[PDB]
Amino acid sequence: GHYQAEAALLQCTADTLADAVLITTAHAWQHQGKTLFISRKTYRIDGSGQMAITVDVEVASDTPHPARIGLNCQLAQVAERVNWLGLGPQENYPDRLTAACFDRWDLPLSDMYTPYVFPSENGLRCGTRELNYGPHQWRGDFQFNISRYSQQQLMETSHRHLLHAEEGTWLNIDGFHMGIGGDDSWSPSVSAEFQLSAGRYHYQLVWCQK
Amino acid sequence: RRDWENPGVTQLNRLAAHPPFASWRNSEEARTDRPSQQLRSLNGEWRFAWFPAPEAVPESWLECDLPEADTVVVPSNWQMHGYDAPIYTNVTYPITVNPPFVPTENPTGCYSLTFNVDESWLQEGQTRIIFDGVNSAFHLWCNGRWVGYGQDSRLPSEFDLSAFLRAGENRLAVMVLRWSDGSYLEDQDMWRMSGIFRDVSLLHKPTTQISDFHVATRFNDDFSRAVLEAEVQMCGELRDYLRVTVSLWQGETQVASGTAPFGGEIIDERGGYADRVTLRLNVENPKLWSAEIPNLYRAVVELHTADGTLIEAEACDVGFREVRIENGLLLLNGKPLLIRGVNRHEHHPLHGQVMDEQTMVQDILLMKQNNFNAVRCSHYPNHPLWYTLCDRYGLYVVDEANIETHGMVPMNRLTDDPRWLPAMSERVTRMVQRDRNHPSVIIWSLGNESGHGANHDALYRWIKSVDPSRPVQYEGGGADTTATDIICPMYARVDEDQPFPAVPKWSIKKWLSLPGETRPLILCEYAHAMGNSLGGFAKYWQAFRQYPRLQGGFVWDWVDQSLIKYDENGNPWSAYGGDFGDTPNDAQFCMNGLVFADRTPHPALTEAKHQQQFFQFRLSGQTIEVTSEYLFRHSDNELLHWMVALDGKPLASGEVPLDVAPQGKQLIELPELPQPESAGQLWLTVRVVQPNATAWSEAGHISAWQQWRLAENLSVTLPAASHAIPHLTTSEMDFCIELGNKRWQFNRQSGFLSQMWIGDKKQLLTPLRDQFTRAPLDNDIGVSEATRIDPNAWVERWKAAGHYQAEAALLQCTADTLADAVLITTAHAWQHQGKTLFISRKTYRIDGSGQMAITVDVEVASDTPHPARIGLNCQLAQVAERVNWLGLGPQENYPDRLTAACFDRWDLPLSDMYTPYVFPSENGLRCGTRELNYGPHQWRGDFQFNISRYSQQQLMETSHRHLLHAEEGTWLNIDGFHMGIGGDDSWSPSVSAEFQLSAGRYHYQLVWCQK
Ligand SMILES: [Mg+2]
Ligand SMILES: [Mg+2]
Ligand SMILES: [Mg+2]
Ligand code: NA
Ligand code: NA
Ligand code: NA
Ligand code: NA
Ligand code: NA
Repeated sequence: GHYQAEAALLQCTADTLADAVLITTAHAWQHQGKTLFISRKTYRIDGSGQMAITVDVEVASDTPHPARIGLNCQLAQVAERVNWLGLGPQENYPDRLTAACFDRWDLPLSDMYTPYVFPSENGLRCGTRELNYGPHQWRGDFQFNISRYSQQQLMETSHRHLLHAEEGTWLNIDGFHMGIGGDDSWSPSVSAEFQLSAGRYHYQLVWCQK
Repeated sequence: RRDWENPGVTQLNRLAAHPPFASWRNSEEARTDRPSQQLRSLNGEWRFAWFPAPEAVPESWLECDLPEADTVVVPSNWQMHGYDAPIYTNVTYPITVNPPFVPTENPTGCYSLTFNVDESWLQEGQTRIIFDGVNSAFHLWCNGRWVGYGQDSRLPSEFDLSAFLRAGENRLAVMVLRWSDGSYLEDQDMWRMSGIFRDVSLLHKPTTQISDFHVATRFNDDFSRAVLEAEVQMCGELRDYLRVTVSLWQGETQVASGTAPFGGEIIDERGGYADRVTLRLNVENPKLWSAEIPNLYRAVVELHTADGTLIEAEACDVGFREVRIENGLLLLNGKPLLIRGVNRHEHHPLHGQVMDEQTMVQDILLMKQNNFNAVRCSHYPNHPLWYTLCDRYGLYVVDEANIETHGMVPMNRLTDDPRWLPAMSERVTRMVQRDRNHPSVIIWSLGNESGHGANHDALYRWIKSVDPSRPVQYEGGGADTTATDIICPMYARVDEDQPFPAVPKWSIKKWLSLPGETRPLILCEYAHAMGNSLGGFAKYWQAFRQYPRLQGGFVWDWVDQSLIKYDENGNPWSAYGGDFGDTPNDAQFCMNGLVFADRTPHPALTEAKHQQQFFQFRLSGQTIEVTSEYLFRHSDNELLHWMVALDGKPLASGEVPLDVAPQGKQLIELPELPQPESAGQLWLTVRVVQPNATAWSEAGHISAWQQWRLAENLSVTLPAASHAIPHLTTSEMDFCIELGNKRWQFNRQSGFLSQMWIGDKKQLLTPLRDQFTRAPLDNDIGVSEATRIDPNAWVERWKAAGHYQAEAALLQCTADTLADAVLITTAHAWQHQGKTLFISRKTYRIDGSGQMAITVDVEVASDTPHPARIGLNCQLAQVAERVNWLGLGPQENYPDRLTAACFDRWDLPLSDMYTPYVFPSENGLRCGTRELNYGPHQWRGDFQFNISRYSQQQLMETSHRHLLHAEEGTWLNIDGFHMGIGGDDSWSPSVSAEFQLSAGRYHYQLVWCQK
C-alpha cells in the first residue's frame, strides 16, 4: 500500500519563541489499518526568514523497505538554471555515484531530467549541501531531483515522448534514497547496504530565499 | 661437557619413543584399561633445592639429601612454589640470543626422591623410569650413578634403570636446567617456567617385549568395510614359539582377532624384519569415529607363545576414521569438515603449566558445550591424557611439534640451518612415534612461528613417509609454503588483504583462488580474543559456510594465561606480564582467552557458541526451515522450542521434535499466531534443546538459537494530555524547571543539566554531559606503550587528536516557554588547540507529565579520527540492586559482537552489568535497547548503554581489575552510537569500516522520566 497510503494527521501545534515560531506536526501513513510510516516534523522560522525543517521518520520493520524518505512539492516558479553544491554534474544514485564529483554545479533545468525511453524516477543528485532554484535555496545534506514531471506522471507514462511539462516545477528532496540496483533486471538486485532498512531516519533542511 | 649448550646433543642414553605402554600381564585388565601393576607413579613429595647455576650444586647432593632442601610436590613448576620468578615474554627470547649458548647464571632445580623397589622387578625384566615433562633439560643419577640426559620439555624421556636399582631403598637425583640450547626452539608466547612439570613413573617390561606398535584403518569407498592393520615390533630374543594376537573389542564383545608368529614380509635384498609382524583384521560395517559420534573400539596386543601363554599385553582405543584431502577439501570419513576449533595452551592459574585430569575434563566439556569440535595443541605435544580424553569425548586434534624460534632474526635462521636439523627432527619424530595411534589426532603440525626453512621440508616429507594417514600443516614462512598440505594462516582477515612483504596475509576468500592454488584453508589462529574482543567473529563464519574450501579455523585462544598472586591481606588477584618482577615482559599479552584462567567464561564465548551452531534457520511466512550442519549424526537428541513475544511479553510458545538427517532439512509450520492488541514489535525466538544428558552436557542443554522480527505495529495513539504545566525560573547562572515534585536545573555557564530533583532529592553526582571517548580496549591499544608509542593504534590517534583532552565550549544556551512544556536549547563545541573536533546541539523538552525528551545532533570533523562513541554520561546519586532493560542481552554485546545476544526483557543484578576483564577498559555495553530501568529512573529510545560503579576515567587509569574501587553512586553511559571493538588481531587497527563512526553527522533522542 505504499502508493495508496494516505497521510493521517496525529498532531499539529505552534509555539512562539524568543526569536522564532515553532510548528510541530506528526503524521501516520496507513493502509487497511496498517501503519506503514510515522513522520514527525518541526518547522522553525526565525528573524532571518530561514525555515528549518527537522524530519524524523519511523518505518514499520515488517513493511518492504521504502524507495525513499523525503519531501516533495510542486513549485510555482519555473527557472532556467539549477545550481547546487554536491555530487555531479550528471545524475547519480547511492549505489551509482563514484563517478560523480563534489563541487558547485550549474545546469539548465532540462539537464536535470534523464530522457529514459521508459519513464521512471530519474535525475537524482546525491550528497548535496546546497540547492538553488529561482529565488529558493535549500541547505543541508540530501539527495534531490527537480523537473517539470511529477513522480505520478512518470509512473503512468510508458514512453518519454508522451510526457508533458506540468505547471511549475516538481521538487523531490530526499534525506534518503534506495539504490537502483542492476546486477540483472528480472529479480531484486539492490544490495542490502543500499536498502532503507534502518527503521528510523532523520534529516533536516533549511529553506530560505537565495 | 655442558651438553645443555650443544644442539648436537639432545639426549644421552634415552630410550626410543613409542605409544603409551602399561605392560599388562593380564589381557582382561588391558582390555578394560584398568591400572597395571607394572606401571607405578612416582608423583608425590620430592626433595627440592634451587641453585643459581649447575656449577653451584654440591657433589654430596648425588650421594644424599641436602638438609637445606625442602619437600615439594611433583609434578610442578618451581616458579609456582616461589623459588624464582616466572617470565612472560612474547617474541623476544628471555635470554640473550647467542646460540647455542645460554646464561652462565642458569637457574638449576635439584630434585631427588628416595623410593622403594620390589625385588621381583629386579629379579627379571627391565625397569625403566619415565619423565613425561621436564622443562627444559636435565641430567639423571640413580643411587649416585649417572644415568642419562634429555631435552625437549614436552615429550617423555625414558631411561633403563635395571642396572642401577637395588632391592629396597633407592634415590633419584635430577638436575634440571632452566635454560639450554633446547630453549632456542621453545620460544612460544607464554610464561617461561621450568621444573619437572609432568608425571614421573616406573614401568616394568619383560626382557622379551612389545617395543612398538602402529595401528591403521583403511576403508572401501562407502566405508561399509574396513581393514585394521597392526604392525607390532619386539625386542629381546626371537623364537618360533613367539606369537602376537591383536583382538578388537566393542565393549565386552570381541569383533575380530588375528594371530601370527614374528617375521615380516621381504622388504629388500637383505630380507625383512624378523622382529616384526603385521596383523590384518577385517571389520564389516565398522562404527566410525568423529567428533560428532566418538565411536571407539579397543585393540589389545598380546605377546604370547604358540601354546597360548601370555608374556605381556599392550592396548589402545581405536577410532575407525579416514582423514584425507581430495580436490582441495579436507575430508573425514568422506565428508568435508568445518573446523570449529580453538588453540589451547596447558595453563593453570595456580599450578602454572602442570595439567590435571579435572582441569582437562573441564576444558573439554566447556568447549563442546560451546560448539567447538577441534583443538590445536599450541604449540607443543600435550600431556598424554589429553589425547585419550579427546578420543573419548570427541574432538579433532592438531598435534604440534615443540618447535618455535619466533625471536630469531630472520625467523628461519635456525630452521633453515642443517646444523639444527637433528634437534628439530627429534621434536617432530618423537611426537609422531608417541601419538600416532590416537584417532583424535587428525593433523600433524611442524611447530609454530619459526619461519620456513629447509629443515621444515625435510621433516614434512618424513611424516608423509611414515604416516600417510594424516595431512601435515605448518604456518611459518607465509602459511602456504611447500611444507604444508593446508593453507593455515594466522589472523588473515575475511575480506581485507594485508600485503606484508614476503609473508602477506591475503583475505582468506582471495587466498583460495590465487593462481595455481588448490589447497583447503583453515586458519591455525584467528579472532584474537584479547580482552573485550571477538568483534567481527560472525564475518568469519558467514565466509566459512559460503566457501567450501574455507573449512574453519582455531580461535586464539582458549584460556587467559593469567597467574594468581596474593596481596598483603592474603587476598588472591590475577596477574600478568611484569607482575613478578619479570623484565623485560609483554604485560597483558599473555591473556587472550575466551575464558578466564579459572575457566569462568568471557562474554565473547557466547558469541562463539552461537556462530558455531550446528543448526541453521530460515523463516518464510509461518514456516521455519531447519538445516543440519552435522556430517554424520541425525538429530536424535534435539527438540525445537519456539516463542513469540511482544516487547518482552510472551504471547505464544511451543516445541517441535527435531528429525533432521546430517546435512538435511526439516520444515516446521508454526500454528496461527494471534495478533497482539497493543502496539509494538513481535519477536520470534527459537532454540534447540537437548532433552537428554550426554557425556559432555546436562539435560536441557541449549545448543543453538535464532531470532526474527515478526509483525510490528507502530504506535499512532497520542499520550493523554496532562493539565499540568512546567514552570520555568531564571537566574544568571541557571534555568530551572518545576513540575510537581520534580525539578530540573540547567547550568547556564556550562550548558548542561547539572542537577535533578525528585521530592527535593538530588539525582546526579555529576552533570549530564556528552562523551565521545571510551576507556581503551586492548584492541584500541595494540602494542603501543608509554615509552614506545604506536601512532597507528586507535588510542594513540584519539590522544593525538585531543579526544581525551577536549574541553566543552558553550556556544548557546537558551530557554523558551511553550504552551504545555519548557524547551531548553544548547550547543557546544569540543576543541583542542584551536581545532573544533565535535559540535553537539541539543534540545530538552519537559512536559506536563514530567517527561524530559532529549534530542541530540552531533557533527564530527571529517578529518579527526572517528570517535569511539557518541553519547551522554553522568554519575547518578542512586545505587540500585537491579538493572532492567528491553534490548539485546542478557550478556555484554557490542555492534560487531551482538549476533548471539537476544532481544527481550532482561533483569540482572548491577554487578553483572560489569565485565571483570583483568585489564580494565570500556565494558558491559548492551546494544539495541529501547528501554532501561534503574532505581526510580527510566530511559526510552534506541541506544546502547553500560552502567556500573566505575567511571570511564578510573577504567582507563587502572591496570588491574583488583585495583578498581566502586565510586559514589552509579556511572551511566548512554550512547546513540558506539564503535566496534574489533579483534581480527590485537596489534593493529582491526575495527571494520562498517563499524567505525564515520558518518560525520549523528542523531539520537532519549526520553528520561520516573518509573
Ligand atoms: Mg644439547
Ligand atoms: Mg610466537
Ligand atoms: Mg541473530
Ligand atoms: Na514509467
Ligand atoms: Na566452508
Ligand atoms: Na599472547
Ligand atoms: Na530428537
Ligand atoms: Na585501563
